[PDB]
Amino acid sequence: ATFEIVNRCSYTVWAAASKGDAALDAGGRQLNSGESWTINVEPGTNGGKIWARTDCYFDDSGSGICKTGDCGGLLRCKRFGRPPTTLAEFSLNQYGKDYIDISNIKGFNVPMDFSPTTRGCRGVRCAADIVGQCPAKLKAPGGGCNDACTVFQTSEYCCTTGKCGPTEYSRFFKRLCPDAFSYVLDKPTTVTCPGSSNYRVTFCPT
Repeated sequence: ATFEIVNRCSYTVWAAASKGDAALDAGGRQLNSGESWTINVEPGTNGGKIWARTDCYFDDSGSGICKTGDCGGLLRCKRFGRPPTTLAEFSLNQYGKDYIDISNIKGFNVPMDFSPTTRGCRGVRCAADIVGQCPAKLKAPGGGCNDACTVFQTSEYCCTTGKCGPTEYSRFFKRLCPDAFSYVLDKPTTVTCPGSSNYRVTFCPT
C-alpha cells in the first residue's frame, strides 16, 4: 500500500511510521512545510501507526530528541512514540478489508486528516485546536495535550481491567474531535475500506 504523508503545517515536523516492533519503510523523515513523503507499507500490516514529532534535534547518525512523539531518540523510528501523539492507525488486508482510524488515546500534538486516495470509503480528521483548549492538568510543557492515562496512570483512565467509562478528560477530546478515539472503550470510529487501498495523511489539513 502507498501512503503519502504531507506536512501542511507552517512548521517542520518529523514524520514517523512504525508497527511497534519495526519501522515501516524508512521509519521517519523530516518534512518541511509543504513537503510530501511517499512510503510503501507491506500488505497484511497489522497495527501500523503514523504520527508527527515536533521540535526535534538529530545528529548525523540520526540520533537525537523530539519534544513530542520521540521514538527512543531515533530519526528512523522502530518503536512507537512518546505521548502526546495524534495517531493515524491502520490494519491492512484483514480478511479482504483495510481498517483505518484516528486516535487521541495517546493525546494530541498535531492536527491530522487520514483519507484514502483510492475509491470506496471516507476519510477521518481531527483538526480542532486541542492544544489551545487543552485542560490545564493535561497540557504538556514540550507541547501538546496529553491523555489522562499518560498523566494520572489510573485503572479508569487506562482501562486496565477492560472496564472503564468515559471521563471528563476523554469527553474533552471527543467534543473537539468526534471522529477520533477518545478512550480505550470508545464507540469505534474505525472506517472500513477495500483491501489494498492507498492513503494520504495530512498534518495541519486546515
